[PDB]
Amino acid sequence: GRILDISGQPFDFDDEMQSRSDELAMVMKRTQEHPSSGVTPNRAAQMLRDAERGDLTAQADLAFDMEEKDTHLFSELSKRRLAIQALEWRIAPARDASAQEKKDADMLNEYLHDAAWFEDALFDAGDAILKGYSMQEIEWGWLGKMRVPVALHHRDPALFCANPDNLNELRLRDASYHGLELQPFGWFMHRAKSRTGYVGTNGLVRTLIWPFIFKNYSVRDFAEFLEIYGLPMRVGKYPTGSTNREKATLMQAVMDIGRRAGGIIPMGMTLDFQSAADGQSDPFMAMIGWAEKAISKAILGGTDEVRREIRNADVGQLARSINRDLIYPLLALNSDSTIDINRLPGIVFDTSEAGDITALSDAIPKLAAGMRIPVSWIQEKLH
Amino acid sequence: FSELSKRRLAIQALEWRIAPARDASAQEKKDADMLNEYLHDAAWFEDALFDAGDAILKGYSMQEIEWGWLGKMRVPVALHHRDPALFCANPDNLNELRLRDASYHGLELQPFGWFMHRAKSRTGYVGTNGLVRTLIWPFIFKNYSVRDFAEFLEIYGLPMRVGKYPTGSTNREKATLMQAVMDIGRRAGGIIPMGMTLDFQSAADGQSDPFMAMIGWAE
Amino acid sequence: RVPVALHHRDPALFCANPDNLNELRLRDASYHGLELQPFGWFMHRAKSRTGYVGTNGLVRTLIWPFIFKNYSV
Amino acid sequence: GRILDISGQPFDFDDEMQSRSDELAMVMKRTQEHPSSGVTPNRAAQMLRDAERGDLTAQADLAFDMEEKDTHL
Amino acid sequence: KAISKAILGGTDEVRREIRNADVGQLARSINRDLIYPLLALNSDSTIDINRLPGIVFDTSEAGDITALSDAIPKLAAGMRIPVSWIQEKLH
Repeated sequence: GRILDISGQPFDFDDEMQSRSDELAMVMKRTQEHPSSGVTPNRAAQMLRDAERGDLTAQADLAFDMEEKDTHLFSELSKRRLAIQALEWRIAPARDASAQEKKDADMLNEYLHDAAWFEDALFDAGDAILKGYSMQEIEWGWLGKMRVPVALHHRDPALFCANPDNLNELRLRDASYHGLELQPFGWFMHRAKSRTGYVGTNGLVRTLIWPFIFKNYSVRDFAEFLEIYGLPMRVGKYPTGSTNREKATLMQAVMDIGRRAGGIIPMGMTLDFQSAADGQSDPFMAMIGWAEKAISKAILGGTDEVRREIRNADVGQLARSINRDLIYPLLALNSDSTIDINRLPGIVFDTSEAGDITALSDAIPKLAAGMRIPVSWIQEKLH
Repeated sequence: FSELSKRRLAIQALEWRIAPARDASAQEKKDADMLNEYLHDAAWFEDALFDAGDAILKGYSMQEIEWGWLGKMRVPVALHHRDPALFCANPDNLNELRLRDASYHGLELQPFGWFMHRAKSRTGYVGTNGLVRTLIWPFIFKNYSVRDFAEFLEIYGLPMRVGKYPTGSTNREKATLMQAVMDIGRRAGGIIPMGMTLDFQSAADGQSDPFMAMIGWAE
Repeated sequence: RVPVALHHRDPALFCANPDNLNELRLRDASYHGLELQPFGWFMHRAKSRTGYVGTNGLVRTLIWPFIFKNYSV
Repeated sequence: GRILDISGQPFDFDDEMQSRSDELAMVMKRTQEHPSSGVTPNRAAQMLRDAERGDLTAQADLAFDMEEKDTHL
Repeated sequence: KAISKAILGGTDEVRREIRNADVGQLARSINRDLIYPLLALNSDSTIDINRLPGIVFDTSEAGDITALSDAIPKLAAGMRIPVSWIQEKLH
C-alpha cells in the first residue's frame, strides 16, 4: 500500500484531489488581474523580475493576455502547438523487453489510444510553451480493476508559486512563504524549457513581452492617427464683440460642413481649415512588420527544417514529462509489485521525417541486388 | 534568442553512440555498449546536453552531479544547472573555474561533482571565449535603436495643438481655452475670437528609414 | 428511441457556473443556474486555446482586429 | 429504466425538452442586444471580462455581430 | 491579414492541421454525446463504457495515384506490401 514514487520515497496515495481539500477553497478561485492594460516597459520589467524571484502569478496573467490579445502571436502559438498534436505516438516497451514488459507496454498503448482524456492532456500540456509550465490535476478513478485517471483538469498557472529555495520545484500556493507542495501522483506537470534556467525564466513570455508591447502600442497609435487623419479642423474666427447669439449660429454652421458644403460668411469672419494630423502610414507599418517578424522568429524560428527541429525538441521534452508522470503512476498504482524504475515502458513519438516513395522505390531494388537491406528499415517509411 | 535557440537545437538533433576505444577488446566493447545503452536509457542525459549548450553565449556551462545508487552502479540521478554567476575564474592561471566562496583564490570545484563544458568559440581564457563579448555591441545598438524608434512613433503624425490666448485674458478664460484645445479630435470644429490663434506645430519630423536600417544591420 | 430534430439554441442563454467555471448551465435567473438536462443537450466545446469555456472562443482574439478594421473602414 | 450516463450517475431520462418546461418560457425568448454598435475598446474589454467571469451573453452577441458584420471575417 | 491568420493560420499544411484538430475535437464531442446516448437508450443492458463505437473522420491525406502506381509494383517485387494499405488510397 505504501507506493514509492520515481525518486524512491514511500508515501500514501490519496484519491482526493489536492485542490478539493476544503482548505484551499479560497485560494483556488482567483479572478484574473489582466495586467496587460496600459503596460509600461518599466512595469513589464517589474513583473518579469517578480516572476524571476518566484511569484509567477503576474507573469502567467501577462502571458494569457498576450495569447488572447496579439492576433499574430496567437496564430503563431497555435501553429506551433498543433504540430505536436499531429504526431502519431506509441508506447514502445523498454529496450530488450521480455514477454510481460511488452504485454504491459501494449496494454498501456491500447488504453491510452482508447482514452478520451489523453488528447486533452497533450493539448493542455502545450500551454507550457508560452507561460513556462503546464500543470494539470489527475482525478483518479476506478475503471474495472485498474486505477486510471478519468479527467485531467487544467488548473490556472497563476495558482503555483516556485519555492523560494531551489527555485525549481513548483509548489501550489497556500498563502505561505514556502508554499504547499504538490500532492504526489496527482499533478501532471510539464515544464517546457525553451531556454536554460529556472522554472519562471524558461517561458517564451520573457522574450515575447517586448515585441508584443511594441507592436500593440504601434497599432493603437496608428489607429488613433487614422481616427484624425484626412479631415482638417474647421475653425471659424468670429470678430470680437459679436453677440452671444451669433456665436451659436456660427458654431452650428461650422459644424454643419459636410459633402459639397457651401455657405456665406461676412467680410469680418474667417473659415480657415487647419490640418489636425500630418504624416503617413510608413513608420507604423514598418514597426508592426518588424515586431511581427520578431514574434514569428521567437515562436517558430523563421518567418522548414527549423520548425521540424523545434517540433522534435519540444515533443521530446513532452515525452519525457509524460514518461515521468503518466506511465509510471499508472504502472505503480495498477500493479502491486515494486515497479522496476530502470526498465519501464516509455512513450515515443513518430517524429521521423517522411520518406519520398518514388526515390525509395526506384533506388532500393537497385541497391537490393547485392546488398541485404532489411524489409523493416524500409517498412518504417509509410508501411 | 531565436538565433541562439536555432544553433542550440542543432546539437540536440544529432544522434550519438558510445563508440569503444580503437581496437577494442571484448571487455572494453562490452563496457562501451553498456554505457551506450544506459545513457540512451537515462532521462538526465538530454537535460545535460541541453544545458551544456548554455556555454555558447555565456562562455561556460557548469552543472552539478547528484550521485546516486542505481542497483550496483554509482551513477548520476540528476544534473542541476547552477547559475554561471556563482563561478569566478582563479586570478592565477585564469583558466580554472572556481566556485566563489568570498575568497581571493576562491573555492575549487569538488572532483567528480561538476560537469563543466567550456565552449571556446574564440581562443583565449575562460571569460573571453563567450559570444557575449562579440554580441554585446550589436545588441546595444539594435535595442537602443528600437526604443528610440518606438518613442518616435509615440509622438509622430500628431501635431502639437497650441493656443495663443491674448494677454490679459481672465483666469477663467484660460481654463476653457485649454479644455477646448485638448478637446480636438475627429472632425473637430469650433469658434475662436479674432485675437486668439490655434496654430498646429509638428512635434516629430522624420521617417522610419534610419531606424530600420540600423535594426537590419544589427540583426 | 433516436433524435428526430436538433434545435440550435442561442448561445447567450447559457451562463457558465461561477464554480468550476467549465460546466455550461442553462440560465434560469439564478446564481448557480439551471444545469443541463442529461441526454438532452448536444454540447460541443471547441477549445482553440487552452482555458475555460468562455475563454477558448476565437472572438477573444478577433475582437481587436475586427474593431480596428471596421473603424478604419 | 434508471439509465446511467457516461460518468456512471443513475438518473431518469425524460422525453420532454428542457426549454419546453413551462418554467423557462420567459428566459428562452431574448431579443438580441446587438452590442457591436459603437464599440469602444474599453467597452469591448469590459464585455470580455464579464464573459471571463461567467456571463457569456454579451460575448455571444458580440461574436454574432462580428460574424454577420465583418465580411472578410 | 491578422483575421485570416487567426482563422485559418496563414493568408496549405497549416489549414490541414487546423481541420484535423478541430475535426478530432468534434469527433470526441460526438462520441461523448451522440453515440453513447443512442446506445444506452436503445439497448437495455449496461453499455460497456470502455468499449463503445466511436466516430472516425477520414482525415488522411489523399495519395497521388501516379507515384503510387509506378512505385508500388517496383517495391512489391521483394516486399510483401498489403493490398489493404494500398486500398486506403482512393479504393
